[PDB]
Amino acid sequence: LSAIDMYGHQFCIENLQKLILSETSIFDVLPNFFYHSNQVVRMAALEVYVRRAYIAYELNSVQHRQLKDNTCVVEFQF
Amino acid sequence: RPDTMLGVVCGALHVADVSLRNSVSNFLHSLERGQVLPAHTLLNTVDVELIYEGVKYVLKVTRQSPNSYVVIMNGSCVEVDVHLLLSYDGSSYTTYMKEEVDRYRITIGNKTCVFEKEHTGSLPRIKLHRVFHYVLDNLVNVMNGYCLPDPFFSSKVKDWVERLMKTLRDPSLPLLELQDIMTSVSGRIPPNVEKSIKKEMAQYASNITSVLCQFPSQQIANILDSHAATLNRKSEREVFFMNTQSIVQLVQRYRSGIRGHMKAVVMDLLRQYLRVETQFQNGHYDKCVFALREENKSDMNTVLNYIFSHAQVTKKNLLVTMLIDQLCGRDPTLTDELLNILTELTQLSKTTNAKVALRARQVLIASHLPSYELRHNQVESIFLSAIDMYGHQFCIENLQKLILSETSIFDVLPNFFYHSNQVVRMAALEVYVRRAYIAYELNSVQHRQLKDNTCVVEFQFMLPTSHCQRMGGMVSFRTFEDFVRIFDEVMGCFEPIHILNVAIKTDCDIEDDRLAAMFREFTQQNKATLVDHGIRRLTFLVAQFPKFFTFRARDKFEEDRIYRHLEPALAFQLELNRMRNFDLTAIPCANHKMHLYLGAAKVEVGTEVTDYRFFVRAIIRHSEASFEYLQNEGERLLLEAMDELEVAFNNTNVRTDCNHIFLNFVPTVIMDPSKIEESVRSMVMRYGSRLWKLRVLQAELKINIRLTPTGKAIPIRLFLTNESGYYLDISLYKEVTAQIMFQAKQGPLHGMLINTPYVTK
Repeated sequence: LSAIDMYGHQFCIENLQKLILSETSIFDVLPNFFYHSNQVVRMAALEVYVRRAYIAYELNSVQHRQLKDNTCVVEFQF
Repeated sequence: RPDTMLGVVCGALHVADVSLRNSVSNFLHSLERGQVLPAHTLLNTVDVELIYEGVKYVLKVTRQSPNSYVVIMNGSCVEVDVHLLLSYDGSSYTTYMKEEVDRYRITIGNKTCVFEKEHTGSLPRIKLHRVFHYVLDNLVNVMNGYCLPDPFFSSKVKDWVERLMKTLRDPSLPLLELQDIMTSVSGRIPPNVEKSIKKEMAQYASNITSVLCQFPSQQIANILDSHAATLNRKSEREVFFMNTQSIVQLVQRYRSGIRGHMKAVVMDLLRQYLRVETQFQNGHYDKCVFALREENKSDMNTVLNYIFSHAQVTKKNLLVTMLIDQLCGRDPTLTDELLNILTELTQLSKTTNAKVALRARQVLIASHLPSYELRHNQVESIFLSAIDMYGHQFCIENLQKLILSETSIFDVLPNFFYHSNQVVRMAALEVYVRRAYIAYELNSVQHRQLKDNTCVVEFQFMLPTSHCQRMGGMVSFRTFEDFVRIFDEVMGCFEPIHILNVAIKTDCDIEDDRLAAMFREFTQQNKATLVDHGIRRLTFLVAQFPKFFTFRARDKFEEDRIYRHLEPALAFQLELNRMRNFDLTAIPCANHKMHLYLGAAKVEVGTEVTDYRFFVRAIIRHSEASFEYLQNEGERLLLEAMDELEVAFNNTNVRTDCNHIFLNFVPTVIMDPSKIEESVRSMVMRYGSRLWKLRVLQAELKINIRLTPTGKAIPIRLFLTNESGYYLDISLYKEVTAQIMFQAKQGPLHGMLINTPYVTK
């Protein structure tokens, strides 16, 4: 929460590298917030989960959509 | 041979220096002869006007500090110092002066230059240890009351004071002064005491920036104390004497900290000012000068610096307020010795010494309760904490504590409806809505949410007879530019029946003219707003009381002047229709609470206006204590207001006679009516001649008060009545129901309703 911009950028790629080269497993609490009330923590947490899923394959594009109001969407492309 | 501008310099300050000292010697004539000369004759300012080659040189010269003389070109300031020794830009020079009846003849060594006496420019002719000592001493010579060369002071001291206070908090001071002093008395030295001092200055230096760093005062003193203990019998101790003193007064300042100084130096300096100008005031200038004269009849020079000082009291006096003010920047738990001086300070009894007293009280209360940006941090807590932060978002009971807040909260709350958490965003923002249009009835409000960068609120209400239904829009924004590029969605998602107020940031600045003029010219450049089915109203709200920018025109003139800095739904309650038989011009003014209008009696085409009254209309909500506080704030407002009304005279003059004061007290005190009547008596009585110069004859207040036995707030429109003469009538009524009704004694013009337009002669 400290790291995240919480502007539209939400550019924590270096912190994302701490997430992806974490000795510590972060599937524990991360789920507790990727459904928090906070559009930013939603977006960030959810796509990092994607990335942590498909670390094996090559991801060439991922865009979040945000529809009607109550749905948070991430896009995969690989 | 010489350089012209040097010529002007050495001219101006040679004639000056001679004249200034002579003026002193003229005083010494008068003082041996027991003559009470007017202060002015001591002649700081020396006005030399010297035309070389057609261009006149226009000058004044004011001695600024015992070393320092200031040459003033058309209100410029260049500072040199003397003893004949001259100090200039480059170096030290030698000048000789021949003066004539009407020519000014300067010889600079073997060289002569001659000027006849028969524009706009300034000269650029221009570490913490000396910046400190130097600047402090210069200001205390300034501020013992010498006088002042130009306007720049009210700025100059402000910068100066921050360098002092700031370099005085900086705990590298004792280091910089104990380095520099113990280096400059490095010899004559006993190494026990030298290895002690040099070690411990060095690890004050190493241990500075520690959380727990205090000066080792007791330690240095004790070492000195023990080997003074064994040098005591000796009586070969005058080297030791001048090191044990040079060390003991430096260490003596530093036991109680940087606020060892903030107490000591400023408190003393305060009593310096205090004592001087308190002995100064006991009756009137002449008689007081004879009592001053006679307490020290033989000499008058210390007194003359005193007399010289109270000529420019307000300079001293304002800056005294500055000093206390930033002291109160760090007061909140001060001390007995100080509060003692403060109760001494309240007794001060003269028109000139009128700020310090109000300062004494304002300090003593704001001491009891913070009301500035630090408590803006406290409100950060109250507001954000008070929010519920869910789809509930219910804080209606808290909204009534906002609406029954002793503290006025239209000030800081606007600063928060653009924070960064969308639910609390929503909550805080709608509470702002509710607090804007609480006057009319709101029957529907939907939060909107657009694209990503705009938060929109909707209003839904109707007209209670102001002049059927309408909606509204609020938007929270970061810069005006974005506002004009995010233009297209605000009217994108919008008889115009919409109210539109837009919140912007960027904290408007010096260019008020081009500022709002630009804003208005946003409307006239793009009437595109008009093309989108028209907008009833456009208020731009710029945050910091946020400065409002009222643009009323569905089909009207671009920009509204009576209500600038104000929102007209809540503003209407200043019953401003009670002067429709008048022509009033909104003048922008400090104390912006206080909107003062100059009134010309509105008449029909058949006739030309007969009345020309100054109106000053305020609004009151500045946060037993409250009632007295109310009075004190009123007094402060009165002095600023009379500054403003002075500007009003200068700007436009019509020589008003029966000036009006309109006061809307929005707090809710608990008090009795007749001690209120004595208190206001004491106020109005306390101020005498000043009232008669402006010849203010009419004052109106209202004030909601309550009584905690009922805990029930009633309004009491008190109207004040005073005519020619200092004879004063207080009119108290009651407000009775449906159009409210003044009902009492017997008072002339007893019983009428409230929206009574003002009688025109």
